[PDB]
Amino acid sequence: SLKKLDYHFHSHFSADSEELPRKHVTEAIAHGLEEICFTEHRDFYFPGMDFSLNLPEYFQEINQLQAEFKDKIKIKIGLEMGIDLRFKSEINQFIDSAPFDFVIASVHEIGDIEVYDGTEFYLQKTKEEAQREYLLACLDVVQNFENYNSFGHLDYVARYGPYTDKSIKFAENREILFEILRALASKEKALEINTRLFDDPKTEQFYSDLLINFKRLGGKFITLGTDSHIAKRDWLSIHKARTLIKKAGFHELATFSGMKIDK
Ligand SMILES: [Zn+2]
Ligand SMILES: [Zn+2]
Ligand SMILES: [Zn+2]
Repeated sequence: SLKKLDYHFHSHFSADSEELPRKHVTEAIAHGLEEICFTEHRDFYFPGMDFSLNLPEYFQEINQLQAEFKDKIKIKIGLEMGIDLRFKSEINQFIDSAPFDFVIASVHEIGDIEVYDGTEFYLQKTKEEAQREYLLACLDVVQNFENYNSFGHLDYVARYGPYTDKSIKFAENREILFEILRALASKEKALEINTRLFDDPKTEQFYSDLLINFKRLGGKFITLGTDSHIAKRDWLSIHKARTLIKKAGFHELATFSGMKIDK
């Protein structure tokens, strides 16, 4: 069976969450999770809003929780790193500055335009064009950046936009997704299954296709996370994602210590 875990979530150390770190831990324990990894935001030069991370306070707090809850759950100290290749040196210096257990590489902005509801990003742009641009940026990251463990939310672009149906389809993006998935597999990176939109069957379909094609292209490593910014989680969405990962033929989820996969 897949280990019960959450490898993508945010607490008050992230600029867009107010959650108490301890509440994530107690919720995790209450739902039988064996392991969790905090993955707070750092995004360099993010447009319109600071996404900085106080490393001394973050590490001190999670280290305290690790000790407090040692007998009950395994806690890892990770990072969701927004990638922009213009800032590669700053990004690598940041990752290498503290003993992170796990790093997610994510695309949150492209060309100083945030990928979010209401921004320039979706304005006078078809959904298909927004998807094309988003995935091109993801490929750019996978081809040119190495200092991470798992690739975050490939469906991020489907969270937003003026469209009534914001869903992303694998087939409409096949060529670029094959390139991304083949490169992740070749470089021994994990694919994140992100449950944020899993209450929508169209999200399940997209990730089903991602999983099947990743495996066909040599993919081995899968991480699972909620992107929850509060402790209270949608547990049905987590169950759906786990069921899907199993159906696709993956028998384990990847966990990391000091940015090295646990074996
Ligand atoms: Zn956030
Ligand atoms: Zn993200
Ligand atoms: Zn996140």
